[PDB]
Amino acid sequence: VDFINYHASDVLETSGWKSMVVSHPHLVAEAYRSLASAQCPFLG
Amino acid sequence: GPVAESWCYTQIKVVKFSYMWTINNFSFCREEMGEVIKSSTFSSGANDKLKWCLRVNPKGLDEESKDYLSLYLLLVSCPKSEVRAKFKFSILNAKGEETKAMESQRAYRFVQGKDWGFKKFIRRDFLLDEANGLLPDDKLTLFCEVSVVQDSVNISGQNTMNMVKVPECRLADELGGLWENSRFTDCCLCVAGQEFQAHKAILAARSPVFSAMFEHEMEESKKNRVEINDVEPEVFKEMMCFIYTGKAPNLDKMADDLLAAADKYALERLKVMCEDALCSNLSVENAAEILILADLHSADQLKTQAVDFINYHASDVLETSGWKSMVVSHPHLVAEAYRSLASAQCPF
Amino acid sequence: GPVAESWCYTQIKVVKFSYMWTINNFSFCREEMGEVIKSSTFSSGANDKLKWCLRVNPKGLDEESKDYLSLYLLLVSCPKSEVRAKFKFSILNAKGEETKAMESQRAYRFVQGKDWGFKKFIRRDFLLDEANGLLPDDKLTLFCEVSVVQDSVNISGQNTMNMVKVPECRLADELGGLWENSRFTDCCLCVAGQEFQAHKAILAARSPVFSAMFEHEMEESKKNRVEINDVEPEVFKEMMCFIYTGKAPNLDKMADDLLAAADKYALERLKVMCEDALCSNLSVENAAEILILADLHSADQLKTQAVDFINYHASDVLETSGWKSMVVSHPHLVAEAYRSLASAQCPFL
Repeated sequence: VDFINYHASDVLETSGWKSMVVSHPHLVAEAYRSLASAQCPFLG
Repeated sequence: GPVAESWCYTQIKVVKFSYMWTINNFSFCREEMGEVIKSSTFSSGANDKLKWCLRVNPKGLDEESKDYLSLYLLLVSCPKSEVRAKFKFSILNAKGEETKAMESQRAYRFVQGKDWGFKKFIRRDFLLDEANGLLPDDKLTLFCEVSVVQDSVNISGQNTMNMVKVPECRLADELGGLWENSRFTDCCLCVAGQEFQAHKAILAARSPVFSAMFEHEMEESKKNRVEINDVEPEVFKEMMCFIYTGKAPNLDKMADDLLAAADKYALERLKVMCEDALCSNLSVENAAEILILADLHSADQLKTQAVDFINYHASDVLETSGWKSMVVSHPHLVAEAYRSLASAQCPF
Repeated sequence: GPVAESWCYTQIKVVKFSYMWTINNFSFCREEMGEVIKSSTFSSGANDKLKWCLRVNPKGLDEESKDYLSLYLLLVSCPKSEVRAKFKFSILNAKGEETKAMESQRAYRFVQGKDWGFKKFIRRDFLLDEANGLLPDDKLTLFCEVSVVQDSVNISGQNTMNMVKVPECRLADELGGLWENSRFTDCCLCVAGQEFQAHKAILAARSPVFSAMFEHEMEESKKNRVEINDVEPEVFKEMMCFIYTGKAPNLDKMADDLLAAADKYALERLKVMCEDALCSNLSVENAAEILILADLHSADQLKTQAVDFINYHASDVLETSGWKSMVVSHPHLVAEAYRSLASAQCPFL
């Protein structure tokens, strides 16, 4: 999840990311949780 | 105050640019005397043609400003020949207020590649000491506000030529009367058993979905009666009180389902003005139920504004239980939120 | 915290290196001034090419560092031509904590094989004094912090700012389109044989005449073939378009008899607007027939303006043949024309 967070620009372009989006919702939910709750505030 | 027969309002237009600027790790200024670091080119939405930029000397520009942080405002590109402006500089502190702000009294002449500002803007040692708290986390934030003047226009308002005057438009008032007095309607609907009375042509005048249903399969056999059994009459009356009058008085009290009916009946202007109410009622504890409606009923600007709110307040939206319900109900919204957050946090 | 239109965020990214280096049994350094001990090159996860190394002099470089153990940081490999950094040095005491920190505040510019450091890093007697604890188990463990900066980038995040705009109230032109479309027409207007078409309730809303003769029980007889005999159809089209649309595009070419039609059908806004149109048409000769039309169609606001006009320009009005026709045909209007001239605006004699 940390690697996906640090390569968030490049993971989304892969077809495996699309597959785990259409298959596994809560993995994307925890990815968002570690992207937002483990960061922020980032100015505006 | 006497009323004169002739008047003339002279208006010189003024626009405003409001600006944030934020730099990290100011201790790593990386250079001595002589260095400049610029800022990105910025402009407002209107007219989106006047391009400005900033520049700062971390040590100073001259020997009289060795202990002075130097600040300037610069004009990079403009389509017009010459633009003047009055500007104001400020520094945000750690607490979020303004300190050591100063402005310039003269509307200075700007042209392509000309700078103006205060070389002696603030004392470098005054910024360096931590007692005033003007260096939060080794970061500097600047508040820049500039107002741009524009050419003069004269409306030349002539009065008392004609005592007569026309009463603008009462047609909305009579069309409102067509609903209350009901003025011999043609087709009577049926909303959950309740009977509402409506005319036939003026519904199809504005509703694309009613125009198709009224003429096909309905007018030939069942022209008087048709049943709507999906929207409650307490908001359906308010919805039908827009097609006639051109407006909706009671919007905010039941805007939660007025937008639900709006995309159901494809009323474009009603959809936008109810999107306005549901955009104005944005908060952290209902962003999930705003986004679920903006996705189920094909909202676009509301969906964009809601996800932009959630990305900025994502610290406590995740604390809400409605967010947890949205996660298990609609994964695609979570994926869209992740995509928008990745687009926002592209450099990291 | 006020709200601004445009954010801009110019960050500089710092990468930190972490490194400790221990030498066992350092007391047998075996050489006077002149000998150096370079450790192995090291790098962190920053492109895996920034290779740094540490050079130490146990005795020193020269005579000024005779009582000093020198310490120097050296760069051996870098992809970019020029890399600057700020660095930090320290030693460990007997218990392991940091001791004897000195700093170089400048971000010195490093090149392939260029050195910087503290020649007088630490007193040799101070280090070799065992009471200070700076040589635990005759071991010399160091610590180093390399802070490298690289080029800044800009984000410039314009926040969002607009309110979702509502469209204009198109209730005028959207029902004006219904005039030309004639969808679900209820009645066909007849004038001079030519056939217009309209509805019933929308016409009864605007005019008192239609809101009498649509409810005095002639729905099944008169709505189907309603007959109008007075108004000419080119006038009738525009006054009907004023009933639906609420606007009159070409009033100025036909402003005369539209006032008569407006008074015929009690369309008050049309009557006032036709008075407005004929107000700015008062030439020096035609005011007589304007006043006649105003009297026959109860246009009082235009009547007062026409009387003021004939009072002010009456030195030339009475020469024209229109005034003579007025005198012959209408005896009673000259009463009001003389009345406003008599009890206003020239009794100073």
